[PDB]
Amino acid sequence: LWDNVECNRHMLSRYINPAKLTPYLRQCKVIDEQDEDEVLNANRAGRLLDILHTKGQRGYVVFLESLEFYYPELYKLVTG
Amino acid sequence: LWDNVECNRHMLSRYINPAKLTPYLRQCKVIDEQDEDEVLNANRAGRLLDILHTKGQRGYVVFLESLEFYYPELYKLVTG
Repeated sequence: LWDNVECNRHMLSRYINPAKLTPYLRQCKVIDEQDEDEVLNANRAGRLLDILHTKGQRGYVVFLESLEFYYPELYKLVTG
Repeated sequence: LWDNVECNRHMLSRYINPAKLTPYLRQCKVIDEQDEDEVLNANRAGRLLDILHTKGQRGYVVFLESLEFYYPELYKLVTG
């Protein structure tokens, strides 16, 4: 069920601003400060998803919560 | 319907040499040499796909052929 986000790899990267998300992910200890700069200052969105696919269910749950909040319409697009 | 390619996007990237596909692709007349060395003279293959997206359905069709040809196992997963 990570294959939700993965189908939508293309368009998300196209619409989402990663910078808005990563804070809440930093907070929820899904990612650390190294991954936030690594995303932000290593298109950079694809990087974020890349690293999130490494994080299992805990990752997905949180990302989706952030995706819902800042990107509600896109999120519907992803979720069924 | 880019979906078969674009759901397997993460795993297609990790297992393709764009160098094997480009000359085929150019010659098919779907991409041009600017495209070829834009991609090549560089998920350095994410770009290849992204570019093909830009061509729509002919892009899709012809990308699928090159898998039928050069990564026949990848072709398999992609077509089911």
